[PDB]
Amino acid sequence: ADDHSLSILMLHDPEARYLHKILNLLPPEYYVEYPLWSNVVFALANTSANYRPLAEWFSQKCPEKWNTGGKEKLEKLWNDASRHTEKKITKRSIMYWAHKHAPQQYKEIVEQGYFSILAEYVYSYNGTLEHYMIAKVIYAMMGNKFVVDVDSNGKYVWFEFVLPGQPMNQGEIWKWRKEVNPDELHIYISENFSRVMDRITEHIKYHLSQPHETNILNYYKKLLKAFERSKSKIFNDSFKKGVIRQAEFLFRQRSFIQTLDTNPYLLGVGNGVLSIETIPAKLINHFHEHPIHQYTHICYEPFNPENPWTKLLLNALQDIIPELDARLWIMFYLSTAIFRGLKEALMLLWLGGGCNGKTFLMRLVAMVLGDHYASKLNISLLTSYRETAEKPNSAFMRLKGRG
Amino acid sequence: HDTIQLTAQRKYLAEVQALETLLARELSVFLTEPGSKKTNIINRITGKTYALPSTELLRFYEHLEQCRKQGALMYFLERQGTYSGLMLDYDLKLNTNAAPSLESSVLSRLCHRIFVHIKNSSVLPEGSHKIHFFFTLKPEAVQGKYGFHVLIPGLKMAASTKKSIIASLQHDATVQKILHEQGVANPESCLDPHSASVPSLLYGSSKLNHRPYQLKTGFELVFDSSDPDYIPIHQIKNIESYNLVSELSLTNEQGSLVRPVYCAADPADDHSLSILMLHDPEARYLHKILNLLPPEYYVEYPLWSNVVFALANTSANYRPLAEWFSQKCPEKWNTGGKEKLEKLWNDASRHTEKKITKRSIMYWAHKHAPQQYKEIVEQGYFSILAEYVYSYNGTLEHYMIAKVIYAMMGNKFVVDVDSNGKYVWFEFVLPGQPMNQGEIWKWRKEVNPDELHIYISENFSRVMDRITEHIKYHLSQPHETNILNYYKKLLKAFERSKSKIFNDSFKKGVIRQAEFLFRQRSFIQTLDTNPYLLGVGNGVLSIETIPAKLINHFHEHPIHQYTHICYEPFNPENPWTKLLLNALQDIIPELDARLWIMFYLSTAIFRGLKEALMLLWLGGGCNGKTFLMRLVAMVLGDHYASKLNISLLTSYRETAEKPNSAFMRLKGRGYGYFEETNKSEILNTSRLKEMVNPGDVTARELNQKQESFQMTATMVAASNYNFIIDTTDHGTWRRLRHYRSKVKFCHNPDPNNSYEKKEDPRFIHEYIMDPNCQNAFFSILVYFWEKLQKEYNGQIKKVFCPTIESETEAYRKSQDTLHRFITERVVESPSAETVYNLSEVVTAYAEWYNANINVKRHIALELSQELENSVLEKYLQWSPNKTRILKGCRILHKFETLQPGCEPKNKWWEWSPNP
Amino acid sequence: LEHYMIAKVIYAMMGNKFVVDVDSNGKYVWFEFVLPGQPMNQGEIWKWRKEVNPDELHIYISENFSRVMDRITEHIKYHLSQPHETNILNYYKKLLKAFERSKSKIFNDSFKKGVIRQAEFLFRQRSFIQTLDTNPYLLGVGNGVLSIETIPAKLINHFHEHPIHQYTHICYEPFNPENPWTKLLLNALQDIIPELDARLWIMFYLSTAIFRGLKEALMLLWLGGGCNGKTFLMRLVAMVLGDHYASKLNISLLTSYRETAEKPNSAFMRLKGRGYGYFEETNKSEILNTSRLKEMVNPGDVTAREQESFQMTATMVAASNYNFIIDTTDHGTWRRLRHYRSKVKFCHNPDPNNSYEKKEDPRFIHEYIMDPNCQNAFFSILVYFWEKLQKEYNGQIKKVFCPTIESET
DNA sequence: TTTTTTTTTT
Ligand SMILES: Nc1ncnc2c1ncn2[C@@H]1O[C@H](COP(=O)(O)OP(=O)(O)NP(=O)(O)O)[C@@H](O)[C@H]1O
Ligand SMILES: Nc1ncnc2c1ncn2[C@@H]1O[C@H](COP(=O)(O)OP(=O)(O)NP(=O)(O)O)[C@@H](O)[C@H]1O
Ligand SMILES: Nc1ncnc2c1ncn2[C@@H]1O[C@H](COP(=O)(O)OP(=O)(O)NP(=O)(O)O)[C@@H](O)[C@H]1O
Ligand SMILES: [Mg+2]
Repeated sequence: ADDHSLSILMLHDPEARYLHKILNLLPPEYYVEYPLWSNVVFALANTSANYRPLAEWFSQKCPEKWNTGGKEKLEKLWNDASRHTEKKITKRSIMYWAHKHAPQQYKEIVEQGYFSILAEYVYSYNGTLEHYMIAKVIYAMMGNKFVVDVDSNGKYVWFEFVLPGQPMNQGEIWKWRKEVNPDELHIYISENFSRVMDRITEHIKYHLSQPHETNILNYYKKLLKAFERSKSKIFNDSFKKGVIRQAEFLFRQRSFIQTLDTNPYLLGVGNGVLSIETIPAKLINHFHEHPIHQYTHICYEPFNPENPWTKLLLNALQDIIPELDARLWIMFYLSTAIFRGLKEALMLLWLGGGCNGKTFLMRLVAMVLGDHYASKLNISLLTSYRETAEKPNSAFMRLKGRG
Repeated sequence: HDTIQLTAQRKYLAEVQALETLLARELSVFLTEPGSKKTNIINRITGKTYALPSTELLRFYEHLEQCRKQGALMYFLERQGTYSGLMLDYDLKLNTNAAPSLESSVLSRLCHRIFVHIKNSSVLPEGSHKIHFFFTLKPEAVQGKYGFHVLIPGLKMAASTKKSIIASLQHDATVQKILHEQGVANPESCLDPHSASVPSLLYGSSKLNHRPYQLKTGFELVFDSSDPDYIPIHQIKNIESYNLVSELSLTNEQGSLVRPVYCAADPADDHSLSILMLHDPEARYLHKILNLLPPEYYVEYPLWSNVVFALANTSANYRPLAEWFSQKCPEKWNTGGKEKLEKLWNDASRHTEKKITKRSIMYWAHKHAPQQYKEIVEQGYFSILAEYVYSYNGTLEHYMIAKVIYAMMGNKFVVDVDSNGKYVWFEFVLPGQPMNQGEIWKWRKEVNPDELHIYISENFSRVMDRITEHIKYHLSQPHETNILNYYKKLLKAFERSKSKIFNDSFKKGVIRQAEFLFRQRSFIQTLDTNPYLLGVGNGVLSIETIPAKLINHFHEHPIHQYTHICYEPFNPENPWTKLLLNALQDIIPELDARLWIMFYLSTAIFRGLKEALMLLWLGGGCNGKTFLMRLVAMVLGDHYASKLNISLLTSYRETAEKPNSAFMRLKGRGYGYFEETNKSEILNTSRLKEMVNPGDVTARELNQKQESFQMTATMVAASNYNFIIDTTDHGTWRRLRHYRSKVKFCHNPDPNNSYEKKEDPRFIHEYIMDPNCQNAFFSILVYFWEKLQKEYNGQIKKVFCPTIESETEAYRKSQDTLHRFITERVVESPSAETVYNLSEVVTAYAEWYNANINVKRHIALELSQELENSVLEKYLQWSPNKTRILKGCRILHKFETLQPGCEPKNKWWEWSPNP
Repeated sequence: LEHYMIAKVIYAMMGNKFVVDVDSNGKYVWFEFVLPGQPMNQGEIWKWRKEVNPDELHIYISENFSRVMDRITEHIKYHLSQPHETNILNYYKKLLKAFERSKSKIFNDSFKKGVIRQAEFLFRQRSFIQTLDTNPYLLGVGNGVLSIETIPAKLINHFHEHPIHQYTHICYEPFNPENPWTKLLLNALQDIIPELDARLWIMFYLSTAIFRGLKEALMLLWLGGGCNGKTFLMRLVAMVLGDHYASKLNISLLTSYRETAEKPNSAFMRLKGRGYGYFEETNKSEILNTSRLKEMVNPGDVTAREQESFQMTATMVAASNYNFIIDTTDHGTWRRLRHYRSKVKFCHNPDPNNSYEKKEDPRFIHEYIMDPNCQNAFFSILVYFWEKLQKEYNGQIKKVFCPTIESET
């Protein structure tokens, strides 16, 4: 049975079966090249601890590499997956890669999965659908696009990953935006989920047309009547509200809010997210699993001295600060505003007679960092005595999360 | 399993309901308590005992026969008194599975020999009489074992004669051979010796979880005084039409055909456990569960004591279960176990330190035997849902589902009312489930029990499916048309009510009703009260004993707060441990000062009362002040440690009403520190003595009312300037300690200065965020706490440290003028006693202050009260006139010249274990 | 069946165990009398507990009323099986069908909520809250209720109808002079006060802390001569009386000048309905204010709040190391003050040559004041002293003869 | 809703 452990996992975990169907769609480079294979192994390990048979089967797609140290490679990669706390990818990346490399096969496979789940639920309860059933199907449909977690107020808060094309505010692409009410989920329950019910109706009508025993035909007719009665409830406001309220328990992800925007080396920009972990800095215009919510409206571009605006800004900086060493130190100090982590205990005091460009540069830095990362501070916060004992102080609260 | 059959029959059989109504309403006039002599009929299904006269006995027989006519199952035993009919019970063991037919010829031969025995062993009434015989046979042979009964209602005998006949029959070779030739392989022991006096089963009744016997045929024996030799036996016919309940009753007096032959005449402890089982389903479930435990739990004293304590804590009346469990080993029980059980039960009624309940027993049973535990508990779930399904015709409601859910997961969720008056759910986080980092093996707070929401729709649906399968199976069984119609209606109603568990409002109602069942009084009150238990990232750490133990298994300690730091045993060879020890060596040069500081900071682990000391740090900057204190706060976490605002210690408090959440940040904190102060800072002495003392303080929290809590935090303060303490109170100064920095970290240190060191940014930028260094420092703190406990009995006041005491004395002397006077002029000279009055000493102080410090107009009473505020209380006795007099000291009054009268070698953390 | 019928039957079944009344906020509040053998907090037995939601009533609706429902069903089935005319049989069949339709509603959350909401009118008892804990001769304890209205004091361990809600966790026991904790406390108390007449006067004054009504209101100026370690006995009195009956007060209340016409004062809201109040640990040698004494020492309703007014019932003790300054000649103030100076200290490293310095023992403060046995022994001592005062001097502390107190005052 | 905030006090 050790050789059949993959099938043992298949019979017990529907998600493992769905992944196995999905993994066959990946092009050959994802098991031939070491980086892609390692990424797939890491994603499988992070998704579930018992998904090792799937990784072993996938690594056997190239037996020559598997025999030449692949087994030990798989073993130490599996160990590092528990060891490595930085390689945070899951089944979402695998699904995205499969969808990118084969849209039609991925679409038909996942639609077959949806239909199987809904058909099982319909048959089990004679077509009387309820909130939890549609909640389960909707979680199957979008388990990797919405995440809900309990905030500090004890209120469930919905988050959505923004993809290109969908309506959005400017600059919130490739990030987890916060939804007061899951609008897209409400639209999806009535628009897209209704077509699966059409497939169920087609299946029932096809079985009715099929010649069967009179008892079987009567049972199918009663099932069709019940399903038609229960079909229109997905357009009801109260029913959808109950469905989404029940779906909050399935979309729940523990410690999602705790890890949101905690990495100081990742900076959200207008055209994606900017990673300054290693030089040169890289812009992420593609799918990623970094939990980043806050952002600035500025679109990042590589530094170019020949840009007319760059020339104008450099000339202005030269005009404002004559001395070269002073100019370099000021630019170095202001550049640390990009990083949101612990840094040197320094403060800069700038004195001037007036009308000498002080507020221009200081405010330009805050304008380019945006409100989520930069803020003006009240002078009374620095030259006045502290409030007595305990009183609320929103001026001091502005200091949280800002660089 | 008989419970399901009993409930079903009481539902769909109207005759069973009529019989029960008779037994509870009309025959209720003849109730008898157990053990009464009047008892003649017993219903052991309910355990009740009865005494019915002849007419009421006939009525009862009629109603059972009507119930027997419909194939109902019951268990009624007639109490055979001193004089009743003879009974013979045989349990047959066979060579093969072939059933011995017990042919009427063989039965006739056996009856002939039995009559020979009874006639030769007892006297018979004169004349001619007829004796009726009947034979009930077992339905099947199991593993070659069989049985049959020979009941003789007509032969009214005494117990002694019946027992003698049974013994003779057992020892008779003729009857043994007769049985052997039919197929009985154990004729010598088939007949039960106690058959004379055991209660007789009324026909149609069957033993608990046993199938009823089948009546094969009846025989009648005719004997005459004038013809005592020939023994004719006639087979009884028309046996299907008689009221067999009456005709097979041994004690019956008014039988239709049975006529009495007036021939010769001559413990509650076991019932208590059955009574407890019947009156409490949980006791029955525990009795089923306790059998799964391995023999160690009743042989070894610790495990047996733990089981006894858990049973006693679960319920006060669960003693019979403990007594039965202890009887698993007769040798150990007989050799003093009774007295041990008495003492342990008394202690459980007394003690309150071993807090274990049925949760631990369930966990042990699941660990040792998972499949059997699962089967038993799932059978319990199905049984519990069965009564609710049957009694209300499938219309399930919120309260029914809440009861089943509590029975299913009662040992994992607890709900209690907080201060706000709102019900708050708690869950015990077992491994292998989604959970935040470090909250494993602890009670976590949930706004909404989403796990219960998932559980209702995912696991309870399986019990629903089992109920549906049971209903379908009963439908497929051949039954009366009325029974089939009733089951069809029940199935329709249940199917209508089956999908309610997926509805949002229904689940909300079920959980709202379940809050009443899961409620546990005083759970929040006892939460996190124990100071010797500290929650950690990989379990819970127990510092109750030396060495400390890490609990990675099931426990019932009510612990909620925790720190994310994972505990590991102290190891000096760990690179992070070496790095931290070298950093400590660098931060504090003096060995005794370093030891005292580490011992003081080790007390931050303990969240109880302590020696009421506060540490004051002095340093110019860049000397590790923030690093060490913040490292302690980081390793202790937010729940146990917090930075404090300095205004909370240097200002007049807000009105009690005014919440003051900053003050509420001191609740439950083992450590608190203020990292920032002003150049010119006067600490408020009233605040200081209010916060360092072991005692109660009160303040309000946001969305809560007035509340008082003990003050149990280790207080540390750091600044660039000396604090100002405007008092000479000896009680205030004994609470304070002061230390001044020596080593300074800088980018370019002077090699000629041992107090200048090269700084390393990593200490505060990286070596305070790596979890490895955090947990190494936590291990160091635990080791130092253990060292303090084992060397100074936990009293920080007895730690020898010349540097700290000298610097504190200097700090006090720099502000306390009268302390300067006493230290420099008032010498404790036993050779210069020179008893002084308090006014003389006050004059001396005035002269000294005017001449040496500053000219000032003094007040005698104030000065006297202030030298009552000093160390002079050691000598200030009472004069015969009750005036304060100084004794045993010499005063240097005015300008008087004064008159007479270790380095660590290799491991500084293991320095001097011998002092 | 509808909500009001089940509410009526539930009142008939449990009308003598639950009482509901409207509080000052306009909300109906349920109260339950706690009998032995039911889940409860430690010490709430034989008293009324405040219930935000009647959990026990909710359980009782679905757990015990179902038996009455079953009796009704049995009656209906018995009549149905009885030989009757076809019309009566049809009527009983219809009645049984309707009852079975209505039988399962008692397990519904909304139905039970409506039943309890309708029951709030039947269980209503006017002016029940206003009479709670008004009797000063009844004191709620951990093992029942203590009554001091008669000599000797009597403990109640059976059913009673006194409206008592508040209590102290101290369990009452008869004063046994040979008990180890009683002996230890008696020896320490003898050590604290050397003078016998002063000791008896102090204990008789302190025993009045149990009684929660009006009394002579004489302030005691206990000057802790020698820095005795005053916290022990004074905090022990408040510990045995508990927070519901004893209050900690700040010395700033007596030294600060009278407030402005609108400024809120934090002390009087925590002072109401108490039997004991204490001031401790002076170090600034604060000057006391005469209007602040008049604000409380004279019997009558106090007016400053945070406006609200009420009567004064707390037994007051002022503990000082360094003498207060009373800047008045008013005989009306001096006649209400009493002064005593101690002569003994218990501290670390005392001189063996004098009895007035004794070896300290930190375990006293660290465990013994937290030890329940010490607390209940001290409570028994207080009860005995109150009984002795009542039976000897009729409870008036004015007429207690004590030369030491008079001379030192 | 209901509380906290604000108001009010320092
Ligand atoms: N590089 C530059 N060349 C020319 N004009 C400039 C330049 N930078 C800023 N200015 C202008 O100089 C003026 C002063 O700028 P501003 O930053 O507002 O002054 P400031 O130094 O902060 N003075 P003040 O706040 O009044 O004490 C504005 O009109 C700017 O547009
Ligand atoms: N053991 C050490 N070895 C080397 N460098 C250290 C060590 N401990 C601390 N540091 C350095 O000390 C510097 C300042 O320490 P820090 O504790 O933040 O200053 P501080 O003494 O609190 N001064 P201040 O902030 O003014 O209160 C850090 O940036 C580290 O580089
Ligand atoms: N009767 C006694 N016998 C022996 N030791 C005692 C006695 N009474 C008190 N002590 C000890 O004397 C010390 C005084 O404790 P405490 O009552 O807190 O003093 P204090 O000066 O009133 N304190 P505080 O108001 O907090 O500054 C403690 O160590 C007590 O344990
Ligand atoms: Mg610092």
